[PDB]
This record gives sequence, structure tokens and C-alpha cells, in this order.
Amino acid sequence: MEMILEEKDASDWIYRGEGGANLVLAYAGSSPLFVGKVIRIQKARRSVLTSDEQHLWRENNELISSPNKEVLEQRYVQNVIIPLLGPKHVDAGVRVSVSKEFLECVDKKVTKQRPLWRVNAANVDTSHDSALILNDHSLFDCISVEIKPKCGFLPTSRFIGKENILKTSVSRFKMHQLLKLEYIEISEESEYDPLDLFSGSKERVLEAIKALYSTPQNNFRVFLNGSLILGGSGESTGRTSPEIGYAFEDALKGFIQSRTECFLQLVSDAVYGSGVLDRLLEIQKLDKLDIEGAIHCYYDIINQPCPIALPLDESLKIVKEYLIAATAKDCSIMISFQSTNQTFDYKVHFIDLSLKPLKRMESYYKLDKKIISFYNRKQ
Amino acid sequence: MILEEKDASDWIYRGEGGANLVLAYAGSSPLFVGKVIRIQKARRVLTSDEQHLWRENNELISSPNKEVLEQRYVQNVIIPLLGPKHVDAGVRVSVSKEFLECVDKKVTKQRPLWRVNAANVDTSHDSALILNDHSLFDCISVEIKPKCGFLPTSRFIGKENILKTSVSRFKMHQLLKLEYIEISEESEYDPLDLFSGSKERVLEAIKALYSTPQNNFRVFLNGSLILGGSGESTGRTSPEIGYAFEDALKGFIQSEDGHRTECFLQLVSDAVYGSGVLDRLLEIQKLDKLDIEGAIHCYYDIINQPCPILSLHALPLDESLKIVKEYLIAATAKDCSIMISFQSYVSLKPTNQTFDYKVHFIDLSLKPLKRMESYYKLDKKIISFYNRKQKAE
Ligand SMILES: O=P(O)(O)O[C@H]1[C@@H](OP(=O)(O)O)[C@@H](OP(=O)(O)O)[C@@H](OP(=O)(O)O)[C@@H](OP(=O)(O)O)[C@@H]1OP(=O)(O)O
Ligand SMILES: O=P(O)(O)O[C@H]1[C@H](OP(=O)(O)O)[C@@H](OP(=O)(O)O)[C@H](OP(=O)(O)O)[C@@H](OP(=O)(O)O)[C@@H]1OP(=O)(O)O
Ligand SMILES: Nc1ncnc2c1ncn2[C@@H]1O[C@H](COP(=O)(O)OP(=O)(O)O)[C@@H](O)[C@H]1O
Ligand SMILES: Nc1ncnc2c1ncn2[C@@H]1O[C@H](COP(=O)(O)OP(=O)(O)O)[C@@H](O)[C@H]1O
Ligand SMILES: [Mg+2]
Ligand SMILES: [Mg+2]
Ligand SMILES: [Mg+2]
Ligand SMILES: [Mg+2]
Ligand SMILES: [Zn+2]
Repeated sequence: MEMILEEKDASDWIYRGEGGANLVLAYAGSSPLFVGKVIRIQKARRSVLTSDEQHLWRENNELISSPNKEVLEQRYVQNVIIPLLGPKHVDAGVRVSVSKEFLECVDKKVTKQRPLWRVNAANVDTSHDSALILNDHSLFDCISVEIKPKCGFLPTSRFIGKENILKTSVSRFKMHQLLKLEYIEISEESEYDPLDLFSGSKERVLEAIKALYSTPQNNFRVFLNGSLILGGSGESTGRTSPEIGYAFEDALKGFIQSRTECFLQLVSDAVYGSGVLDRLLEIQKLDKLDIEGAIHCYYDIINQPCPIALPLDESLKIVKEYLIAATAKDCSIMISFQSTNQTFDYKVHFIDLSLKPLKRMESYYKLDKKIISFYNRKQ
Repeated sequence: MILEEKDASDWIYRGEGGANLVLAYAGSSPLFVGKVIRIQKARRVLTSDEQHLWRENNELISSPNKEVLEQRYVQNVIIPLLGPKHVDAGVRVSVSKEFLECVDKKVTKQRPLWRVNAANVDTSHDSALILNDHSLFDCISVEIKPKCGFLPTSRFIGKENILKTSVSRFKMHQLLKLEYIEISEESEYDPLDLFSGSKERVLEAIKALYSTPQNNFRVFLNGSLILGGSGESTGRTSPEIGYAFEDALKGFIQSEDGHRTECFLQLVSDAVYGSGVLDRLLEIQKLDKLDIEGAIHCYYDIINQPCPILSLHALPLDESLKIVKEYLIAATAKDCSIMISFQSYVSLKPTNQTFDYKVHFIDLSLKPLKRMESYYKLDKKIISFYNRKQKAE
């Protein structure tokens, strides 16, 4: 809680991964303060909330009075998310102080491990004085699996227009796959279908797990003692080629007594067993009107005119619930495994339950507009 | 039929861009009254590379000359994308070498000296293009050259060029243009406003275009230029310019003197925003999906050269072809104009006056494939100069 990480300390931390908003390094020293920990550091695109955000989240006073963005994230998870999702599998993390120069040194350090396109978009935000400390979930040999399940339900909103009726039967994930191909963000369409994974059925869960393994993209990753053996490093990756499969099968040696097929069934049973996806789904379902509905409430709230009648409090609630749901739609799950009736213990943890910026309603709408219009054109 | 030498005296200078000359008809023949003629300049039918690129368009590549080439381009490529209602591929008309020479000499005097320095009419062409004169509906016609109205978000923009994601191409190009004495001041016009879709920001852009028309804003009265440059960009609207124009509106707008201009702009802003013609164009501009810094790689694959500049070079050829076609189509959309005509529909708020209005796209030229390279250079020079000035602290 007091400490300040300094420039010398930067050498204790190694590239682990990143999303669009955060860098993650695993601790590689021997100080029991950081063994089995990762550090998550915010990137700046290449304070603290707006007035609108302050009002939107007013229900939690501590939340809206957050001194910086790390505390913000911490209280968001603690004060908003954990009450809906439960504390069993969720951890808001511990804030630690960092020196500007520790950050710059860390930024300089990991550049070469990062995907080029992530580097073009962003680096660490060296203006921050805090970072967040979390338990490394790839350490229970430990086999660790990450799933980014995305949104597991179909909109049903009275506010989806005639033209966009397909939004009602095809999943957001599937339609999005078309556009990503179009923008060269992936090479193949994914096999994974979120509706299977969230379907509650054993057969369909195993089906989705096989899909994630065939085309991991940025939705599936496996770690052995914290080292990447399947999946991308900071990005989506290509289909699992026979060569990659081969390597994965070998890497499984010792952990599984036999092996890949076994692993998938093992992953599937943990998923379907923990029923951890059910609570998540209910939170994703907080998006009750779809963006095509909620966007209207957004413009009432920032008090501009619908460019596209409820009382204020109602509009606020809808938009609030929208962002909470956006958090649930984009978070990840990590499942820790530790050793025919072979038996494995497992842990499940949610990660990346980030607070989403209110400004994003506008781009949420645009992107959604783009997904469906392009999907319609293609059919 | 064929326009001959004697028929040249019957067409007068109307304007030009970098690629074409346009004369309006002033004679009596029922064929050409209310029409313009558009004549390709030669900068002193398709290349092999282009024939490869547009292979999927057999009609296009079998065009017997450039005029028919442009006709089929608009018709078979653009119109399916933009729609047919506001677009005209126009009609081919035979012309004699002598007719083209006589036209060349005649209009020289009315042309910007720098246009003359760069090119004259291509007298080698046996054919020209005829279109409806959109300045003819007392008609007030306004041309808008809106340029590119969105910011790129391409994975292929390197970190040192990241400003390209926040500042419009138009705004950044202004600094460069100033530096080359191609303009006298920064335009106040912002394409993002015009393509924003918000009624407020459209008017703001119309006002901006009135203040600094450069080559983006023209107004005609019965086909006569009353605002904007002739065959080129023009300087900021002074109070003396503003006066002559307010007066020039006397009549067309029935309103207390000194207020006709602002009523005019409100009217243009309501027609543009009313018709939503710009949303369709914007999607076509958006066919530039990877920015030039993306598409350029696909371009070297296509002309079968080693890329002087991994994911992009691994694409199936069909895909690389698609991307470059879309780039050039988008380039057409980024450089085209809209002409909105007015005849005393939109309604004035002060005086209850109503106007009929017609909208037309012009200048949907086919961009040459070889230009991918110069596009890349220009883009480079634009972002690196802009970065320079920003470093200046
Ligand atoms: O950069 P990506 O690997 O493509 O993932 C991003 C990213 O997700 P991350 O938390 O993993 O980084 C976005 O979140 P931000 O980092 O930009 O805040 C998220 O955006 P939203 O959660 O705001 O929607 C978006 O998701 P989506 O495309 O569904 O909008 C998108 O992820 P995908 O590749 O899964 O699409
Ligand atoms: O000569 P300018 O008056 O400065 O205008 C030219 C334009 O000409 P037109 O609008 O008159 O057709 C060019 O097109 P070409 O005539 O040379 O084919 C065009 O070039 P591209 O469309 O091929 O890009 C260029 O546009 P840009 O600068 O965006 O490349 C644009 O110059 P402006 O910047 O003044 O519009
Ligand atoms: N607590 C953790 N334990 C182990 N690995 C983690 C942890 N948190 C994140 N990671 C890894 O780092 C990656 C990036 O973290 P994430 O919080 O998703 O970044 P962003 O907020 O930018 O999306 C994750 O996809 C995950 O693989
Ligand atoms: N159909 C038309 N009716 C009236 N004026 C036109 C028409 N087409 C072009 N013009 C005027 O002539 C100018 C030159 O035409 P354009 O096709 O843009 O040439 P370029 O291809 O060289 O840019 C235009 O900017 C416009 O002012
Ligand atoms: Mg993430
Ligand atoms: Mg995130
Ligand atoms: Mg022009
Ligand atoms: Mg042109
Ligand atoms: Zn290349």
C-alpha cells in the first residue's frame, strides 16, 4: 500500500500479454511480495471521470471520487461488478505506486515482445502513478486456460428496425467475424459460436471448446506454468495448423496421461461444471434494449438531441446497465489446472472486467451499424 | 454526328479541374441547349497492370477510348454503389481534331496560368462527353467539393503517423498547400462537420465554405460564376466579395438587404442535410478500408513488383485486387463534387419562401492505377510536414 516501484524494479517483470487498454507483465523475481503476481499497467492511446460519468455512476460515492484510474477500476470491480457476479471468482486487485521512470523503463523493455499494431496504437501511460497487482492465474505443473467468450445471447429488442432483423437470429460474434476479415484483422472466419458455450448444454460446451481450439483468434489461450503454448501474444492468432497441433500435443506430455482431445474434454467439463458462465450471461443480459435502443437514452443523458420520454433516472439506469453489460461481454475467464480416472483440481477466475467509457456509446452504435449493414449486404 | 471546327465558337469556358475542361453551350441547336461539354486534358486505353486490376469488369476494359471508359466506369462501377438517381454517366459525342484545337485556343485566355502550364486539351481524342448543365434548373446553383469526410483507423498506420487517426486529411493538407503557395490561408472548412450528419455541423460547414471557398465552394446564377474560383481555387471571401454577392442575391431571395447571404447558406445547409446525399458518398469513400499505408502493399503485389515499402502480402490475389479497386473507387468518391440547383424543396424561415432543389454528383472520374505510388508519397509528405509543425514548440 506504500512502496513505490522504481526504475531499478522494472527488470523484475516480463511481458505476459495485453488487450486494447492494458499491458500485463508476470513477476520473474524472488521477492515474496510479487511471486505468483502479475502487474497490469494502463496504456494511453498514442481525468478521472467526466461530469456525465460522475452522475451515471453516482450510486457509489467512493467510485465517483476515485483519485486516479487504477483506484477507479479497483472500486468499479469491487463496488459494482462483484455484487452482481460474486466474490468467489473475482478479484479487484491491489493498487501499488509506480515512478514515472519505472513505467518508461517497462515500456522500453517490452516493446519488442509486443505485436507491431499494438505498438502503433498505444504504449504505457507514463503519466500514471499507480498500477494494479493481481494473482497470476496461470499458476495454480500448472496448465492454464483463458477464454474470452464474448456475448452469448441474441437481441430481442422492439427497437431493432426492419432492415436489421438479422441481428435477431445471428450472433453479434458471427456477424463481426465477416467485418474483421474485411479489415484484415483475422485470416479465417472463427469456428467458435458463443451461443453454444452459453447454451448450458454439455454437448454444446464441448463443441464450443473444440471450436476455440481450432481457431483461437483472441478468444482462447493455453499456458503451461505461465508460458504461452496455444494462442496469440497480445493479439489474435491464426487457425491451429497440424504443425501447431503437433507442438501442443507434445507440450501436453506429462500433464495428461495418454492427449489434446483429453485436454479439451477436461476444459469443457470445468466450464460446464462450474456453471460460471450463467452468472456472466445474466450480466451481459443487462443490455436489455440493444445499442439500437440504448443509444437514444444516451443522447437524452448528455442532453443532446437523438441524431438517430422516459424520466432521467430511467435513462440513466439503462445506460448504466448497458456499460455494466459491456464489461461482462468483453471480460475473460482463466481456468487453472493441477494434477483413466486421472483427476484434476481447478480454479476459475474472471479477468478484464474493465469500466467502459460513457463516450463509447456513440462508437458502439456506429460499430453496430457497420456490422449489420455489412452483414446484410453480404447475404 | 461530329462537332467540327465551326462548332467551337459555340462553346464557352465554364471551368476545369486537374483532368477535364468544361464548356457550356451558348448556341441555338436543340441538341446542346442546357448542356455542358467535358473535354479530357492531356498532362504533358488501359495499361497492362490496369487490365489485370479491372479484369472482373470486361465491359470496362474493352472500352474503345477514354470517354467510353469513363462512361462505363460511372455506369457499371459507381452507379451500383451510389445509386442512379443523382448520377449521370453522360453521352459520348464525336469531335474532330480541329474542333478540339479551336476550343483549346479559344479558352486559353480564361484559364488559370498554372492550369495552362500543366496541360491543355488532348486533341488526340476523337470523342467528348455531354452532360446536363446543372446550373440550369432564375437558377442559383451551388457546387460543393466536400473531400474526404472520415478519419482512418487502420492497423497499418505506424506510431509516428498516429496523428492521421485524429486530424482530417483535409486539415493536414492545408498546411502543406499553404507551404507550396497553392492557397493564401487555411480553409475554415472541416469535412467532418459536413459528413457528421448533425444539422448544426452541416450549417457550420456551409458557413465555413462561404468564408473560405478555396476550390471547395462555388455558386452560379444562371450558369454565371458569382462565388468561388474559375478553373481553380480562390481566396477568402472579403467584405467587398461579400457585398457583391449579397447584392448578387437581390431578387432570388426576397429579404431585407444585408440578410440575403445568411438565408442563402441556411438554404444550402437544409438542402444538403435534407437530401442525405452525403451519407451514401461517405460509405463509398469508406471503401478505402486500410488507408493508403495499407493498400500500397496490395498495390505492389498487383503490379508484380517486390514491395519497396506480412499479413497483407499473404492475401489471396482476388483479395488484393479487391482492395486496390476499392481504394481507387474510394478515391473517386473523395474527389467528386455535388451540384445543388435552386429555383424559386426547401423553405425559408424568415420570409415564407419556398425553393425547388435538385442534387447532382459530378466528377466521378476513374483514377489511374499507377497513381497509387504518388498517393503514397503525397500521404507521406503530408503527415511528416504536419508532424514537423507540431514539434515546433
Ligand atoms: O483489441 P482486441 O483484441 O480486438 O479486443 C478489443 C478490446 O478488448 P480487450 O479488453 O481485450 O482489450 C476492446 O476493449 P478495449 O480494450 O478497447 O477497451 C473491446 O471493446 P469493448 O469492450 O469496448 O466493446 C473490443 O470488443 P468489441 O469488438 O466486441 O467491441 C475488442 O474485442 P474483439 O476482438 O473481441 O472484438
Ligand atoms: O487540381 P486541384 O484543383 O487542386 O484538385 C485536385 C483534383 O482535381 P479535380 O478535383 O479537379 O478533378 C485531383 O484530381 P485530378 O484532376 O488530378 O485527377 C485530385 O487528385 P486525386 O483525386 O487523384 O487524389 C486532388 O485531390 P487530392 O489533393 O486530395 O489528392 C485535387 O486537389 P485538392 O486537394 O485541391 O482537392
Ligand atoms: N490475473 C491474471 N493472471 C494471469 N494472466 C492475466 C491476468 N490478467 C490478465 N492476464 C493476461 O494478460 C492479458 C491482458 O490482460 P487484460 O486485462 O485482458 O488487458 P486489457 O484490459 O488491455 O484487455 C489477458 O488476456 C491475460 O491472458
Ligand atoms: N454537369 C455539369 N454542369 C454544370 N457544371 C459542371 C458540370 N460538370 C462540371 N461542371 C463545372 O466544371 C468544373 C470542372 O468539372 P470536373 O468534371 O470537376 O473537371 P475535373 O475532372 O478536371 O475535376 C466543375 O468543378 C464544375 O464547376
Ligand atoms: Mg481483455
Ligand atoms: Mg479491457
Ligand atoms: Mg472539379
Ligand atoms: Mg476529376
Ligand atoms: Zn509490403
